[PDB]
Amino acid sequence: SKRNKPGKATGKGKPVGDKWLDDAGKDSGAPIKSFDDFRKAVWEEVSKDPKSSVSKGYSPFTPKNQQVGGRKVYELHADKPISQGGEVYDMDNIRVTTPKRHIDIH
DNA sequence: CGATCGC
DNA sequence: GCGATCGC
Ligand SMILES: [Zn+2]
Ligand SMILES: [Zn+2]
Repeated sequence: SKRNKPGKATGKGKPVGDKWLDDAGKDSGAPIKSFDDFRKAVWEEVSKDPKSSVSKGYSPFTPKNQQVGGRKVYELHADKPISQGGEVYDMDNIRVTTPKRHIDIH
């Protein structure tokens, strides 16, 4: 299982602004030791880049209507799936999504 | 030995 | 380790 076995970061990401999560629950989605540690380290720098969630590392909750049942936070979708070639840590491949947006696509 | 996302 | 949704 790739998502567990370790790797290193690649890809610059893309430039956005203060209203950057609105594009998570839209279409493709918003750009940006284990993926278990990389996700934290993503949202830990979301706190330090100018709330209580991100600061401890967790994913922030979404709007009520972009939630599906017990799925309620932002999700890092891999555009090109890992089983079919996709690089886990391709900062360029990861799309910030919401439970409903993510669900449709798949 | 489900895939794919979260804690 | 564990939890969630979808599954033609
Ligand atoms: Zn996905
Ligand atoms: Zn199962």
